[PDB]
Amino acid sequence: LIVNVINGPNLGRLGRREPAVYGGTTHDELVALIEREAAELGLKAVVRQSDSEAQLLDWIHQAADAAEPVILNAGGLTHTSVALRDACAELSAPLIEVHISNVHAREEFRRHSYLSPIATGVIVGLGIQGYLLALRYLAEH
Amino acid sequence: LIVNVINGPNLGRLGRREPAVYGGTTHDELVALIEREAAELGLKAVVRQSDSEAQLLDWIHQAADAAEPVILNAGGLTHTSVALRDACAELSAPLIEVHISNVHAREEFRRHSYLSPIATGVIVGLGIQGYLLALRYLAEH
Amino acid sequence: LIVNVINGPNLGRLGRREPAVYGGTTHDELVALIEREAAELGLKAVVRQSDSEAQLLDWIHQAADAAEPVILNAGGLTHTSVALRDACAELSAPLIEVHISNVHAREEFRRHSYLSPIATGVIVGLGIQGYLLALRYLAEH
Amino acid sequence: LIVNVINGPNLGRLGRREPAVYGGTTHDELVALIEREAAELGLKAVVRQSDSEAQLLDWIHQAADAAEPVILNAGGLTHTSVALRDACAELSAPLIEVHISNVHAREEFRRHSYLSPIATGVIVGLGIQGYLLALRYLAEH
Amino acid sequence: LIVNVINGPNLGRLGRREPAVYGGTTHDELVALIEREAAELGLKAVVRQSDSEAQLLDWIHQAADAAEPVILNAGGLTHTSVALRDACAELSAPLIEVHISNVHAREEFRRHSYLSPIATGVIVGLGIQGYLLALRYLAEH
Amino acid sequence: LIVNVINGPNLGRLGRREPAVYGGTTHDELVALIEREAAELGLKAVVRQSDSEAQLLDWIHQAADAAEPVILNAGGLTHTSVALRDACAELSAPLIEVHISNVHAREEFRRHSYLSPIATGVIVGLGIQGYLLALRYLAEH
Amino acid sequence: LIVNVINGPNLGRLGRREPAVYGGTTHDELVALIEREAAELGLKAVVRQSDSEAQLLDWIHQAADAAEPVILNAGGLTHTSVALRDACAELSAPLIEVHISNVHAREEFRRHSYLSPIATGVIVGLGIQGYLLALRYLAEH
Amino acid sequence: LIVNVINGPNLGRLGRREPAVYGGTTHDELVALIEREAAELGLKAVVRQSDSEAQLLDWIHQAADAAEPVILNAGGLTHTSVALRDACAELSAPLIEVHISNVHAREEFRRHSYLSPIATGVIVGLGIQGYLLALRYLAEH
Amino acid sequence: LIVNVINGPNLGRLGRREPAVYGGTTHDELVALIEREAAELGLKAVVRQSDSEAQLLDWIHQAADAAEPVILNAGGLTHTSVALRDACAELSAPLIEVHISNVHAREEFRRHSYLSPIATGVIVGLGIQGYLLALRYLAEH
Amino acid sequence: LIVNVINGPNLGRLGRREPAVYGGTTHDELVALIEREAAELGLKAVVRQSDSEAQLLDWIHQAADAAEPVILNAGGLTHTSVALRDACAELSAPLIEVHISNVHAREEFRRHSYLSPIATGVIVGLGIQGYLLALRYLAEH
Amino acid sequence: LIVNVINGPNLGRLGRREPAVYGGTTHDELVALIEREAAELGLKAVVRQSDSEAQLLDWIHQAADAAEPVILNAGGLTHTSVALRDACAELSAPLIEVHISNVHAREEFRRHSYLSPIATGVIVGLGIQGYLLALRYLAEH
Amino acid sequence: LIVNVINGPNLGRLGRREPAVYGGTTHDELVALIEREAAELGLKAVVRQSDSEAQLLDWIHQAADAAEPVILNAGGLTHTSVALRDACAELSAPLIEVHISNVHAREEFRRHSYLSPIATGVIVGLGIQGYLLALRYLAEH
Ligand SMILES: O=C(c1ccccc1)c1cccc(C2=C[C@@](O)(C(=O)O)C[C@@H](O)[C@@H]2O)c1
Ligand SMILES: O=C(c1ccccc1)c1cccc(C2=C[C@@](O)(C(=O)O)C[C@@H](O)[C@@H]2O)c1
Ligand SMILES: O=C(c1ccccc1)c1cccc(C2=C[C@@](O)(C(=O)O)C[C@@H](O)[C@@H]2O)c1
Ligand SMILES: O=C(c1ccccc1)c1cccc(C2=C[C@@](O)(C(=O)O)C[C@@H](O)[C@@H]2O)c1
Ligand SMILES: O=C(c1ccccc1)c1cccc(C2=C[C@@](O)(C(=O)O)C[C@@H](O)[C@@H]2O)c1
Ligand SMILES: O=C(c1ccccc1)c1cccc(C2=C[C@@](O)(C(=O)O)C[C@@H](O)[C@@H]2O)c1
Ligand SMILES: O=C(c1ccccc1)c1cccc(C2=C[C@@](O)(C(=O)O)C[C@@H](O)[C@@H]2O)c1
Ligand SMILES: O=C(c1ccccc1)c1cccc(C2=C[C@@](O)(C(=O)O)C[C@@H](O)[C@@H]2O)c1
Ligand SMILES: O=C(c1ccccc1)c1cccc(C2=C[C@@](O)(C(=O)O)C[C@@H](O)[C@@H]2O)c1
Ligand SMILES: O=C(c1ccccc1)c1cccc(C2=C[C@@](O)(C(=O)O)C[C@@H](O)[C@@H]2O)c1
Ligand SMILES: O=C(c1ccccc1)c1cccc(C2=C[C@@](O)(C(=O)O)C[C@@H](O)[C@@H]2O)c1
Ligand SMILES: O=C(c1ccccc1)c1cccc(C2=C[C@@](O)(C(=O)O)C[C@@H](O)[C@@H]2O)c1
Repeated sequence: LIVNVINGPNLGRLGRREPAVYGGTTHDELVALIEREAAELGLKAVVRQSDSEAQLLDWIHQAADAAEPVILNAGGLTHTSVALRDACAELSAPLIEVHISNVHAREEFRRHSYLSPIATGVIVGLGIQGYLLALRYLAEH
Repeated sequence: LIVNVINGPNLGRLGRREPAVYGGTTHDELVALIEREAAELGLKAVVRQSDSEAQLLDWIHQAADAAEPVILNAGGLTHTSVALRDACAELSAPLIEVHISNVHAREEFRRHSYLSPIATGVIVGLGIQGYLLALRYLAEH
Repeated sequence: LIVNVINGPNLGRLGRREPAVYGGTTHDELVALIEREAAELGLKAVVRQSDSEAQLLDWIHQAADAAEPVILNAGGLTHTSVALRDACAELSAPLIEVHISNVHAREEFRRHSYLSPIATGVIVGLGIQGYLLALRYLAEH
Repeated sequence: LIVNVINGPNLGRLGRREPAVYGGTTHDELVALIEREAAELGLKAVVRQSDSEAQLLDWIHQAADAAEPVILNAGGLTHTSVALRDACAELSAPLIEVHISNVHAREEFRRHSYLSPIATGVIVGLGIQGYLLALRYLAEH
Repeated sequence: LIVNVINGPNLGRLGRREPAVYGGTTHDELVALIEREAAELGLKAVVRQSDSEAQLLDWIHQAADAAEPVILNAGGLTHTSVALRDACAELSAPLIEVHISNVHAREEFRRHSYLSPIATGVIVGLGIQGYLLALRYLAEH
Repeated sequence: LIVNVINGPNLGRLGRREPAVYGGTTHDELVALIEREAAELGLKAVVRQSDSEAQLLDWIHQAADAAEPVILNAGGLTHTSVALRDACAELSAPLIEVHISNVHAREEFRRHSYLSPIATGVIVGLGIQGYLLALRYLAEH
Repeated sequence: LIVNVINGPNLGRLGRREPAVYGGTTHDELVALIEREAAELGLKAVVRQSDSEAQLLDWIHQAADAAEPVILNAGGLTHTSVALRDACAELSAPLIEVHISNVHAREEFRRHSYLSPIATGVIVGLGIQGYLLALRYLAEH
Repeated sequence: LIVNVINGPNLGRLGRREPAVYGGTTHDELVALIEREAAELGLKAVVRQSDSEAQLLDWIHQAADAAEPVILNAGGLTHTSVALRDACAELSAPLIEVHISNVHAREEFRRHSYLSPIATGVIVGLGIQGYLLALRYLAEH
Repeated sequence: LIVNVINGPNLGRLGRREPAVYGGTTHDELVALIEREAAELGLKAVVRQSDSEAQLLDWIHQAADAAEPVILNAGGLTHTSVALRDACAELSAPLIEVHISNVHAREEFRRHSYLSPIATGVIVGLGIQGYLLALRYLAEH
Repeated sequence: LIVNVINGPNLGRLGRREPAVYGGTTHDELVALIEREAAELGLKAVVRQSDSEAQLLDWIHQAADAAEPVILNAGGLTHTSVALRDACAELSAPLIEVHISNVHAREEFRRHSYLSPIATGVIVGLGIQGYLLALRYLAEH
Repeated sequence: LIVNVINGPNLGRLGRREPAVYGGTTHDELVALIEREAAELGLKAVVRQSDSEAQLLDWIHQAADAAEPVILNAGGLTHTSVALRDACAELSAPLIEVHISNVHAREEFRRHSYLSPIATGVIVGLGIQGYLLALRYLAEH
Repeated sequence: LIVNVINGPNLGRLGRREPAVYGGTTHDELVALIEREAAELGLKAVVRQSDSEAQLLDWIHQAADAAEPVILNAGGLTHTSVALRDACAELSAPLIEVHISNVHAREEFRRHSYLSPIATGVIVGLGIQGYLLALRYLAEH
């Protein structure tokens, strides 16, 4: 049983340079945390990241064809992309929206999300652990 | 530590209506799962519901005093009450807002929350499990 | 059959202050008028008023359980309470929204109603007689 | 002892189409149903329908001129016409706005009425019986 | 079968603007062009124009009753009339909204339309040919 | 040297109600005052009234054709009719929006005009005399 | 009987750049024009211009003290100054708002006036002749 | 000469957290401070607080029945409660709304008050003293 | 201690007009009443009024150099001036906003103030005693 | 000769998911279909699809360079890309905006398009035939 | 060639408070620097500052008669004055808008400018040197 | 010092069309100009362009890692991309925003920037030379 964890724009740079606001864990450390929780829960996590929206669409397309669940942090594209939402509307397995930071306590534009109205649910502001809590939801389907 | 699980108005009527949106689990059955799960997490859950504001604020006053964390599902009051936001403002230990349903997939009015801005984080649309996923978060702050 | 007539905040003060707007009948005389009209229609009208939200939710709960009709005039809460709206969402029998003043003739905030969209119907500004017309609609289903 | 009942655009076609919205009754069937109830109340009821605004304003002037109460379902014009409002603001006797369907639970544009702030009162969503209920209000004024 | 082409207020005046917007063909030319083209697709086109909404409702009501397709250019009514839309909604064959100008390059008020949501489709900005294309669409039912 | 004075809906009933806002002059009196004034300015006025949009459409269409100027008091169609604006937009000769009451000092809805932006100029709040002040402007031009 | 005619900021510089929009007439010429015209109406116009809001309010104070009428073209202040509105609100004789150009067919912001709800009437888009028309209104009271 | 000092939700906890924005003073210190000034000014001060909208409404009812004036700091309910407002509207002696914090310097939502438009006057951001400054006002009616 | 009392545009007219709104006290009498109270509270009050924004700024700059407190009634400029706002933001000593009238019971636009979010606090609607209440607060810093 | 057909995000997966909207033809089959119709019109269609914004931009550049007309269905990019619109504005030959679904009959955000204001025309909701009607318009203009 | 540098309100207090974004130079030294660079650029720069709106518009008038160009930091009046905006619209020579601080990273109300839409361009956030870079643009014409 | 000059989508087409809202110069020439100018300043300019959001993010990433400043003209992305802004918030050297045309004199949507709130400063409407003024500022640090 495969779960896709896809991260969009700028999340390769986690831990790097600044914040504070996202944690000091790096993308590589997070990939490794996700795989460890995955195994504990008896699932295979496939974790990916890109700064390219097209690449992101391809990734969601394969999840849709594979009937596979998706934990998604679209990053910036969350509040901006209809193309990405239109792709997610094709998933028939669950979709969990994830935000590292509590997006409801920041700039007002971070409060809109094309993803929320079609996701199974959303997790916001629980640190990197949010990913791990999502996985565990998926583990109970 | 102790953790207070506070349920807002109507939530006493759980799983008698619209099993599709709010679950088939009754309120008692919920007290059950949360308590057990908190035991497994090595915490002690105190799980209470009320149809009344004063009551709610009072319970939140106590958690403040005790410097204990709160999982809050405030029901309809999530969307209307500054009194409750202000009581939750006192808390020095983490606050986690929960909603069984995906509020972003429903009436527009349900997408404004007074708590999201001052909560540590927010779990929406993952059903009943959302309470337990809040617990696991708290188990390591 | 039983027909609940539920009056929300301040409506107990019915009679003192500003007739013209909400007419010269006291609350006690209103109860009398209602039960009378109901009797001549074939119904038993239980008539109740409360300044307390929790109280009003409880009575809706009871009506919901019992599957009886409800005629509601929530006063202030019409414009502000989501908790109350949801409690009425439980009801499987008709729910008539009633206001004595024409709320469309007055301040802007009185023109918004959280109950209107889930009501079977709405009667506004036809004085205390607005209640009696609701009874009559119910007598014929 | 005369009451006027005026239906606007499209109400010629009382279904014809649809169900829980609008009648299963026809316009003729309504005219006669009104006159029955009217007669029963000791009132001559004058029921008229037009798809012409111009023609509706003219009926309204005559009611204005004779100081007779008016029951008005302006259909689409409710939400749109200032001219129809201006004509009605001339009525010295009572004006009751009736909508068959519950307009507050439909598209957003239906939730506005140029008539409501100047009507005596407003009945919404009680079906065809809403005309009859407006008749006995006037029976008492 | 038969196609109804319906033209609203001011469309009689086609040919007194010149220039961009509406073009130099006139309404008589238009009926001839539409009639030739249609019988060349093997349909018969009944093309009608009126400055009066009540007249336009009537002709819709007819199509509703006879179950014919309507190609509609509502002129200024497009932006203002709940009445027209409600009439159009009754139609059971295709309904195609047509605008000669690009209503999207013009005044903001012209950007809005009560017809679009309930139509099969909308052709805009393609000049006169727009009518002819909508016929061709109708040629494949 | 013809001037067209066109009076939209409800203006046929001037005189009786609200003489402190529209004057206590009837329409028949307004006709005489205008004619007598255009006479003395050496113009000929044609003063027409109608409650029908289609009828007004026609009268505007006619001045468009005769290149004759229009003083228009569209009454309630001022705030609602694009069809009306679009017909006036065809005039080559001057067009003057007239309003007897100070619309800016009244309901919010009365403050928007579809005519002002395409008009030569606009007179508001100067009573019946605003009609005659518009004649004087056109005489000087 | 003295009429006051106050011109706000930039109007000192009429004549140079435009018309249409503003005059080809200079402020000096306009003073003479008004003066000649008032004289053959039986009025003495006093005509003043100033870029200083202080200066302008002092003049409005003078006419409030003398109970004299005021024709006002306030320039940019028309859309911005509460201080100018409030000075004018003290006036017991009429106040006519005059704009040379049609403020309704230019930038959105020019369509809003702090002065209009408190004027007797407004005259817009009749060029300089707007001044003389206003005096004529005053001649009749 | 009795003056009622009524405090709303959470205000019982004054002085224990964020002492920089609300009192450094406790609720008891505040009752002491007020009765001292009440006495000093020749009044009686009755100071009650509550977390319950219903209890508060009850007290406004009492003052209203006794034509005693009210100083209200409704806290959270200031922004949310139409109920509370409607009860206050009933008072015949002065209503002075008080806030300890400067509500105009904080979250946007704190800048709406249902009480303000019905109050005699409002004191804000002057600390605990504001109550005492309100008393002196009442001592002069 | 010097306390500066600054009154803005149109304040030179207090007590000739709207005596229910702003009171029957003249500005001279207001000066003498403020000064008097100043002595009672052991301070000097320098009270000045100007219709001129520049003059008002120059005064506020001076209070800032001198590091003296300000009780400001800016009249009109309260809702419109960023210049004034920016001058008051330089005050190192307290700043109290005073309005005579209750600005929240009046026009919509009298609810906005550039001052309030930078004032120490605000007193509204308490009539002339409002300046004196501000004085007393200042007598404790 | 050369007409360009460009399809945006996700339209590679055409025919596959919601046939009732979108249709049952795959992309490959659309290409064939459009090349066929173009040949009968004496045209040559080049039909291209791509999830990448920059790729789509590159293609628009090429037709601008080549003065070729463009028929563009951008999917999600329709409502979000200024970049795409700006590319399209460079074009000198006609631009035709096509949407297979009626975009006015779904979520609100699908009702805004950055392309419509700069397009020659727009066809929406006429299924896959929209591409073909767009071709024929181009063959005639 | 001559160049006009015009500082509006509060700008005579440069260098007092604070650091950013104003930041450190007094207006005296500011004048000295500008004239320096200007000479180096081989220009003649006249640097004037005023708190008076009226005074400001005077200088703008002079510059327009001279056909000199203008660097303008209007301070508060950028956000509020249509008068200032209208006087700048007669400059035949270029008009550069300068802000010392970044208006976009500050309060919402600082983000609107009556000036921007009619300026040649706009320099923001680059501190005191922004004046300096604006000279350079003018240097190159 | 290295300074990165980053151009967004379509800027490759610079100077080829709509000269000069943007173009006289081409993109190649601009690189020439930026470089010569930079060298004369003792700076090294690296100038780069892309129509790809991801490709622009990547170059922003390289500037953050190298603590080099960025001059950015983001094209259409300026108004729409949160990914780009979030990437620019990592930067530790100055970020200057540059637009060739006056964005505030054009379509309403171009008056919005995700980049401005976080940029050191913004230069708009000074044509190509704005890049050169941004170089000069940086040379000052
Ligand atoms: O803004 C940065 C940044 C981080 C470190 C240093 C400098 C800037 C950044 C990077 C990646 C993702 C995200 C983002 C991540 C989120 O999706 C999240 O909270 O998980 C919220 C979303 O709105 C935002 O674009 C932000
Ligand atoms: O509206 C009902 C209802 C219940 C049973 C049958 C029919 C309606 C209801 C009841 C309790 C809580 C809640 C609510 C619970 C939520 O907090 C949630 O999804 O957990 C979302 C919140 O918006 C809502 O008031 C809703
Ligand atoms: O506001 C008063 C009041 C009483 C006495 C004197 C002055 C005002 C009051 C009291 C009870 C119910 C209600 C109300 C009742 C209504 O539901 C109604 O019309 O029945 C309309 C609703 O908007 C309002 O809150 C108002
Ligand atoms: O939509 C139709 C229709 C129904 C069957 C056949 C053809 C059209 C229709 C007709 C008359 C009135 C009305 C309408 C009537 C209402 O005034 C009403 O509820 O009575 C609400 C109002 O918003 C709507 O325009 C609708
Ligand atoms: O404004 C005129 C006019 C006519 C003849 C000469 C000069 C102007 C006019 C006439 C008919 C329809 C229309 C109109 C036609 C449209 O339906 C259309 O684009 O076909 C769009 C709509 O917004 C407008 O009312 C305009
Ligand atoms: O609303 C009435 C009415 C008349 C008498 C008694 C009661 C109401 C009415 C009648 C004719 C024209 C008008 C109107 C007249 C105006 O055009 C005008 O002031 O001339 C302003 C316009 O907004 C309104 O439709 C109103
Ligand atoms: O903006 C200019 C200008 C003049 C010549 C060349 C370029 C600009 C200007 C000057 C005087 C008065 C006025 C003004 C005068 C008006 O009051 C008017 O139309 O009378 C309308 C009002 O919105 C505007 O501020 C504008
Ligand atoms: O939010 C708190 C709090 C207390 C302690 C620690 C942290 C927050 C709180 C408590 C009582 C009243 C109030 C409030 C009281 C106010 O009425 C006031 O300033 O007096 C303004 C109003 O907007 C707010 O709800 C706030
Ligand atoms: O409009 C007059 C007036 C004066 C004397 C007689 C009649 C009217 C006026 C004068 C000074 C201040 C103010 C004003 C005073 C306020 O500052 C206030 O309520 O004190 C509110 C503010 O919005 C308004 O501009 C009004
Ligand atoms: O949203 C989906 C989807 C389809 C089936 C199943 C799940 C999602 C999707 C896919 C491709 C294009 C398009 C779209 C295509 C349209 O351009 C169109 O109607 O052609 C309208 C436009 O707003 C939308 O983005 C949507
Ligand atoms: O607000 C002050 C101040 C000075 C000291 C202490 C506190 C505030 C101030 C002074 C001069 C100009 C300016 C201003 C000038 C600006 O144009 C600018 O950035 O140059 C931005 C503009 O919005 C603001 O009004 C502000
Ligand atoms: O629209 C075109 C175009 C290109 C070539 C020929 C004709 C038009 C275009 C191209 C590049 C950048 C830009 C743009 C450039 C700006 O960033 C700018 O002025 O620097 C303003 C911004 O809003 C717009 O996206 C526009």
